Amino acid sequence: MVDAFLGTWKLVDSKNFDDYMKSLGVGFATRQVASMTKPTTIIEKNGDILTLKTHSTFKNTEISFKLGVEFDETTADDRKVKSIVTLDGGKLVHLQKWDGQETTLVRELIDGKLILTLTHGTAVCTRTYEKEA
Ligand SMILES: CCCCCC/C=C/CCCCCCCCCC(=O)O
Repeated sequence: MVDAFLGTWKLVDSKNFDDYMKSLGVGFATRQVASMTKPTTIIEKNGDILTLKTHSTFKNTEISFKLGVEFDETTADDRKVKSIVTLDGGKLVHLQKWDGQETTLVRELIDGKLILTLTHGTAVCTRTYEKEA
């Protein structure tokens, strides 16, 4: 049941995103621009196929996936990963695997805000998105 996540969301807070990017090996110039970027995330469904768009003035991505079915993904920072997205404890959990590394991108709804928690290595980044009408 992912319906409450659907819609258009805009970034309104970010904590520790530089640490997360640095942990992934993102270069300093990309981190600089990324630290000042406010993406718009659009989450749509057609049956159990979700499409998650992330749009910004810097990088854009789009993925489509069936919940619970692995898919290939090429991330905004150009990692080629094996991914799966599932609903777990009411949270939309996106796991990426590559070269034996793992990162999770976890989305949950708290007081009407979408909280995205990004974990890689020890780095834990929390980004907050609010719904656009
Ligand atoms: C498409 C926009 C990507 C996030 C902002 C620009 C950063 C680019 C390089 C680092 C990418 C790291 C993995 C993706 C993080 C997504 C964050 C988010 O959706 O808020």
